[PDB]
Amino acid sequence: NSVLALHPLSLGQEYAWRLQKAADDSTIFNNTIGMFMTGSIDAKRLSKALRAVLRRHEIFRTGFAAVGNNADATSLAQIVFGRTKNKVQVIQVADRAGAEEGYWQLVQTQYDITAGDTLRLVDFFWGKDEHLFVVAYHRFVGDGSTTENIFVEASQLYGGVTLDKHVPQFADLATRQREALESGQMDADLAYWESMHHQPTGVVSPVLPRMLLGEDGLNSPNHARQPNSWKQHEAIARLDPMVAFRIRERSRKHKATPMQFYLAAYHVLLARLTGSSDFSIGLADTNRTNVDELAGMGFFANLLPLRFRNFVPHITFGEHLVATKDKVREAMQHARVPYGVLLERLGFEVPGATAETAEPAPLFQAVFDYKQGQAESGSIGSAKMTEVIATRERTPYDVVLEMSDDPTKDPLLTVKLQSSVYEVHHPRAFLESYISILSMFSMNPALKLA
Repeated sequence: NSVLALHPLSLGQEYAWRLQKAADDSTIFNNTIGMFMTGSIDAKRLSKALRAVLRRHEIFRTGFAAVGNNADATSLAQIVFGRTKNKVQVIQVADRAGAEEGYWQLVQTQYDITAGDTLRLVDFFWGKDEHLFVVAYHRFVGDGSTTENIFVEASQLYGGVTLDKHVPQFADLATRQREALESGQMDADLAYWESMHHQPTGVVSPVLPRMLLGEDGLNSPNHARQPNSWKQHEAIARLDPMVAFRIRERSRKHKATPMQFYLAAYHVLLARLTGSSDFSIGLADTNRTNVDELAGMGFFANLLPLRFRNFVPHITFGEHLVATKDKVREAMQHARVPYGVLLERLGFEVPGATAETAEPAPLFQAVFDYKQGQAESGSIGSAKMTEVIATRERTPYDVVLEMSDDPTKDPLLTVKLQSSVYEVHHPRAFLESYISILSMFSMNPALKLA
């Protein structure tokens, strides 16, 4: 079928392509989100809805092709096809265990991105109107907001809504961002981040120490980082609803947001466990800043590398909360820079997910990713969502805290630690310490940091 247009990779796609190239096996960069739901969904109506979502958005009918014959891989470009090459499936399984098996197969799926095979949209169904609806995506075509948008579009279409004819297409938006960089309009943002991260001429960027969790412990393991293709151990917990309540109250009274409270508390725990007084945390940000960016599909998400440097343990948590609020507000004035272009400017190498190296991530080794959506805004037909299973791509970061704060549930916390550094029980030990520290500070923000 037809090729409509060709485009360069977006800035974010381009850095992601370098990560993928450096990895032994890019299957580790698959993303797979399963939503368990209970209730009637008509297969034909759902599949028609999802087919229309595929047709609407160019990025869901995009392939990614080599430029030249022996770059070898120096350029990839987006090829926008007239019609999608992705498919929708509605699959009968025996029972929930069958559905879960299908899910974990989708986690290992081989995307043929050259051919525009970039998404899986699968409704596994069993029993009395039970479902597991899975959205799986190659890195280049999606992100958490895109997954929300798919559910919401599919729900509305299923329910007979006529979506707007106007669709903000990914390449159009990505080109505007590239032009802003080329034309010098990101230069002030770049200088902000470059100055934040500048070092004395000697001195290597400090990297986060190993956290003392520990496997018990007394007397440090202090062993070499063991190459593991960025395999992560994880643990997940729901936060007590009274702790969440106190956090909302004390955040408001400090003129801060709950996100800033969670981030501040994460920083304090990292400082405690490492003994570092100067390290950075990558703050996840959607990088969607206007109506069209919010409605669009594709890979927009970014990381903002906050440096927490001149650390003072005797200030109160309340004081630290306010200072962290100001740090985030300042960062958000300079949020448009894709972190890979900063990294390149600062001279970093692309990290490799392999069996022969396990180097810390460039610039920052901790990430914080907080989102507040309502899952139920994308409920479909008469099915109600009960539970999400999420398997996002591997990343190089030593410690990652991902949270959902759906205003109609309790906050859900996920901690991921690199297996190259940490043991199988360490994510839970960190998560327990974090919940403790949230409970203590939200009870009494006058307490000192350490």
